[PDB]
Amino acid sequence: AEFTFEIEEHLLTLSENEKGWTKEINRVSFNGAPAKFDIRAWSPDHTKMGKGITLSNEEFQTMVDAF
Amino acid sequence: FTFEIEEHLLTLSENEKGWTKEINRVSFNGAPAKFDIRAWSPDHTKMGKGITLSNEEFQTMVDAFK
Repeated sequence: AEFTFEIEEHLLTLSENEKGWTKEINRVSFNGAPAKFDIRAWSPDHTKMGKGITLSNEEFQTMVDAF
Repeated sequence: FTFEIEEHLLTLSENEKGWTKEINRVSFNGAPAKFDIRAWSPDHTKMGKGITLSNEEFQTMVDAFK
């Protein structure tokens, strides 16, 4: 379909708000591509995805070697 | 809404259209700046999809991988 996604692995929860939504760092596949680092808000059951950013392994490593 | 990039911290990549994916400190609606990762047009007058992280959220993350 116009886009598909899958949380392959959960790495870290950064926070949660009053409504149960969580901000998370996961490994997520989009449109059947190899999973990538993904930072974004998720609903309690993870069926709605909020604003966020997807990072390639190279970028993510850059960020971590950066800071 | 209003917004200002108060500090440019890092560029993660750029595309053929000249747009960049960056980590900045960005103020929204007059609020204290927060960490912000998203795609910016070349002149930074248009942004793409991204997220904003509180100071405690960004620090939570950096600790976990290093």
